[PDB]
Amino acid sequence: SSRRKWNKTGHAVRAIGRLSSLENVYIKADKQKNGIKANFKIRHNIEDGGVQLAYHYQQNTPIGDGPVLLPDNHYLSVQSKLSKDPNEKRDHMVLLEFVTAAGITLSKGEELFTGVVPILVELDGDVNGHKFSVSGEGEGDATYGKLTLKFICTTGKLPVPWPTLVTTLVQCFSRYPDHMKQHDFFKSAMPEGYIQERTIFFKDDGNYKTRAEVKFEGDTLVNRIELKGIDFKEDGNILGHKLEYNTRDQLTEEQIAEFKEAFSLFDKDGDGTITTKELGTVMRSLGQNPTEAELQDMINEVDADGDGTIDFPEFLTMMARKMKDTDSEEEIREAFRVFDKDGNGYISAAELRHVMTNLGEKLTDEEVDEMIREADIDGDGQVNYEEFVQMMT
Amino acid sequence: SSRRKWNKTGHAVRAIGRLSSLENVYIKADKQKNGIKANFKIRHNIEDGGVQLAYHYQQNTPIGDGPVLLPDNHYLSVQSKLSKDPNEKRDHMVLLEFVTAAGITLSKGEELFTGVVPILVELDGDVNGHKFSVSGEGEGDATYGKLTLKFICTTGKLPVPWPTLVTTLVQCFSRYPDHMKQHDFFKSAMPEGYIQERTIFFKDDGNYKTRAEVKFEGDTLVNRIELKGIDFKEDGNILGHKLEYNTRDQLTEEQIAEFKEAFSLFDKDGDGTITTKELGTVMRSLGQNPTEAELQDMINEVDADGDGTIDFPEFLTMMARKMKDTDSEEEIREAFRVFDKDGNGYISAAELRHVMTNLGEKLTDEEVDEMIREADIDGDGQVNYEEFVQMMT
Ligand SMILES: [Ca+2]
Ligand SMILES: [Ca+2]
Ligand SMILES: [Ca+2]
Ligand SMILES: [Ca+2]
Ligand SMILES: [Ca+2]
Ligand SMILES: [Ca+2]
Ligand SMILES: [Ca+2]
Ligand SMILES: [Ca+2]
Repeated sequence: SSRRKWNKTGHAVRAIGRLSSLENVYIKADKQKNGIKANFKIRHNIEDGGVQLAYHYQQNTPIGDGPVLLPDNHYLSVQSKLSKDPNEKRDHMVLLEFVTAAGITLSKGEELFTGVVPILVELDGDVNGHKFSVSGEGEGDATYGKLTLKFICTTGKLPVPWPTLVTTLVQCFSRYPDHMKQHDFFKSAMPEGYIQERTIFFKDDGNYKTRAEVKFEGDTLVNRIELKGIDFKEDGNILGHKLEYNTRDQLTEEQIAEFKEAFSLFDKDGDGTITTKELGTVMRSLGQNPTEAELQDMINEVDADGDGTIDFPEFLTMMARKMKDTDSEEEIREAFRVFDKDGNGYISAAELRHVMTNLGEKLTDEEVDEMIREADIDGDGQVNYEEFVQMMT
Repeated sequence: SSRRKWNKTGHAVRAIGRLSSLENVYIKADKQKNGIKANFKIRHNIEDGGVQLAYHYQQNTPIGDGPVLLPDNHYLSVQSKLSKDPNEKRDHMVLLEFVTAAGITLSKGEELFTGVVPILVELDGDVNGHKFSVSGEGEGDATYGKLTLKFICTTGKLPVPWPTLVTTLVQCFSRYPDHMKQHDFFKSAMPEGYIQERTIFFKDDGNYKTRAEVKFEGDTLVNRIELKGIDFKEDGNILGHKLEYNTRDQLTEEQIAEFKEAFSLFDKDGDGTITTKELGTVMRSLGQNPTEAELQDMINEVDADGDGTIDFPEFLTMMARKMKDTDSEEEIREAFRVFDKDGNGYISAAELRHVMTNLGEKLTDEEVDEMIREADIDGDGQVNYEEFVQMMT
C-alpha cells in the first residue's frame, strides 16, 4: 500500500532526525591551553513555528597557576525551566536548571561545592551596537546539579530574547558522579576560577562572542561576562524578538521541589544519589526486606547511566513517566496499603505517623493530625481509600 | 503545608512501588541440573480494578547429552500484545511478543534460529479437575526476539483466562545480543531441546504446575506442555474469569510492523541491531556525513543497554516516546526538508524516488507515482508541505 510506504519511509526519516538532535554539551580536554573545549547546539523554538539553531563553540582555561583536572571525553545533560516573577516590572528571567555529567562508564576545589553556594552574575553586552547589561543572583547546589537564579535587565528593555542568553549567563555547579570526579575541570580550577569563552552562531543570523571570568569572590561564586553580537538582522528572530520564552508546559517547579523532598528521604547521606544500601534502608523501615541482589536489580531497571545508583534526574524521569490510567489507579491503591498497616481500610493518625517517621521525617502529633484533617472529608478521624485518592489526585 | 507533606510522602511511597515492580524474567545457572532457573512475577489486571499477582518459579534442563551453555546471571525483558481474530468463533488468543536478554555489560544451536522458524504448541491441562487442551501455531524470529502465534482452545470453552497461560504457552526465541551469546542456554540445547518446568502461584488462589518439552521436530520448533492446576477458588479471579484480556490500549500491531519495516532500512545486515557503521551508511546516503565519534554519541543517547547499538525494542522506545505538539510539528517540518532536496517547497516524484532508493527500498517509477498520487490532494503532481503533513498525520 502506498500509505504503508509513506509511513515506513516517514518513520525512517524521523528516526534519523531523533538521533541527530544531540542536545548534550560535549566536553573534551584542550591540553595545550591546560583546559577544556566544548561544542553543542541549542534549538530555540520560534513563535508560531520553526526552530532557530544556535551552534556553540566553547573553550575554558584556568585563571590561576595551580594544577587542574583535564578530562576524558564526556558530556553534560541539561534540563532548564524558564519562568516569570508575577510581581517583577523589570525585564527579567527566572531560571531553574539541573545539569549532570555522564558518558564515562564505571579535592580543594570540589569541597567548595558540597553545600548551597550563592551566585552573582554580571553581563555587559553590545549586540549590533545596542548596549545592555544584566544582573543575576541565586544559588547553586552541585550535589544535585541544581541552579536557581533570577536575572534582570538593568538597562531597560533587553534587546535580545532571554532564551538566547541562557547558556552565557557556571558549569562548576554540574553534578559529576563519584566515578567521574577526576574529570571535573570546572571545580578543579576553583577558587581562583576559569575563563570561559564562546562563539554562538545563530543560523541565518548573527553571532555572539563571549568572554567570562568565573571565580569565587569570598564565599560567592561570581560569573562576570562581556558579550559582543555582530551581523544580526533587524527583523530576524533575535533582534525581532520572535523566539518563544518557555516550553509548553514543562512540569511545574512546585512539583519538582516535591520530588526533591521525596528524593531526600531516600538519599540519607545527602550526596545526591540513592544507593542500594539507602534504598534497602527505606524499604526495611517500611517492613520490606529485599536482598542486595534484588535491590541492585531494582535500581538497574531505572539506572539510565549504569553507575548503579539513582540520581535526582533519574528519579525525576522515573516519577514523571506516563502510566496508563489503570496502572496509576493501582499504584495509588498499592500506596494506600502501605499507609494502612493493619489493613482495615482506614489510615489512622498512628499509622500516618509511623510511615512518616520511618521514612525519616520529623513530625509532631499535632502536625500528623493536621495532615489527617486536610484529607478527612467525613470527619471520622481517619483517611479511607476514597479520601486518600482525592488527596493523591 | 499539610498538602505539601502528603504529596512528598505519597511520592516516596509510590517511588518504592515503581522500583519494586521488577517485571523482568531473572535467569541464573543451575549447575547441578546442567541447566538454568528463573523467577519472576506477572501482574494480571483484574476487571474493574486491582491486580492478580502470579509468582513464577522456573527450571530448565537439557533433553540431550551434548554440552550446553550455562549463563551468568541476567534477565529477559518482555513486551507482549494480546488480540482477538474477528473471524474466529473458537475460544482463542492471538499473541505478539518481543523478548530481549540484557543485564550483562560489554553455534550449532544458534544457527538454527537465524531466520524465521515455524512453531507448534500443544497443551493438555487439568485445573481443579476441569480438563482442557490448547493448540497453537505461528512463527518465531529470534533476530528480533519476535514471536507471533495464534492459540485455540480445542476442547470448547477455556476454563481459565487466556492471559494466565501466556507464560506457559519458547525462550529459545529471545534475542541475545552478540556480547551475551555465550549465556544463551536455550539455543545451546537445540536441536535436541530442553524440559521446562514451572510452578505458578496465583496469590490468594490456586497454582499451576507445568512441564514442557521444547525441541525441534524436523524444521518446526515444538512446545509440548502438561499443566495441572490445584486449589483454585470457584469464584476467584481465575476460575471466575475476572481478569482483563488486553492492555489498554497498546500501540497497534500495524504500527509495530511499520516501525519494523523502517528499522530494516537501517539494519543493513539483518542481524537485528543498528551499528554506528549502519547508521552512518544511511545518513551518508541522504547527504549527511557525521564522524564515527558523532555517530557513537548519537547512538549512546538512545542505547538503553549500553551495548553501543540500537536493537528493535530500543528503536521502538525511541519512536514511541511522547513529544510536545510543537516538537512533533517541527519534526515533520524537518522530515519534509529531507524529502524536498532542492528546497522549493514541493516533493517531486524524482525526489521521492531518490530518498527511497537511498534508504535502500526497491521501487519502480510507477510505484513512486502511486505514492505521490495518494498524497497529492491538489493534483499538481508533487507533494507540498500541507499535503505532507496530512500524509504523516
Ligand atoms: Ca546517597
Ligand atoms: Ca544512575
Ligand atoms: Ca488502618
Ligand atoms: Ca475519614
Ligand atoms: Ca545490523
Ligand atoms: Ca543497545
Ligand atoms: Ca523539491
Ligand atoms: Ca500537490
